[PDB]
Amino acid sequence: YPIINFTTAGATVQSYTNFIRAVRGRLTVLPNRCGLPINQRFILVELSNHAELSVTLALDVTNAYVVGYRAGNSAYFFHPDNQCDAEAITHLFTDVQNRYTFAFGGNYDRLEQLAGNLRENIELGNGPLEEAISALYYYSTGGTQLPTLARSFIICIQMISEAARFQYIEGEM
Repeated sequence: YPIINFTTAGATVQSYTNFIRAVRGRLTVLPNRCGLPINQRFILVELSNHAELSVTLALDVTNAYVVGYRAGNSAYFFHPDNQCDAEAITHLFTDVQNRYTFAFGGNYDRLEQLAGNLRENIELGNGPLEEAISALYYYSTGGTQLPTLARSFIICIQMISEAARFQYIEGEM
């Protein structure tokens, strides 16, 4: 799948905007989602920060949302909504050693609930994203608690998935 890169290190409004434009350009918003061959159903977004840590998010081209991610030798996936997506996600990060699928989904309502007290009005920005990237990475080694992971997913989704969707829709007036 096509890979799009972005780093928070030395990030500017211009680098962030070109990044979102690249994602928007690979989208094909549709009502349903089994209507596309698995070979062109996803877009990979590799994020890296100041500590040089890197994680790769898997975005669904039909809605722009995150279905899962990779951090080193481990991959995590939100609970799939149906069978197309279930078997579809088995085609992501096939060379990774460890694979795990959460019992919960990646929708805002679930994430907000999991974020519990930890986050009441999540702050967005280059700084929060920098920290979110580290949280997602360390989750694979036991240094990230669930509420923190949830908060981090929300930051990535709002700053990437949602930003791309918004621009796509405003594009078609």
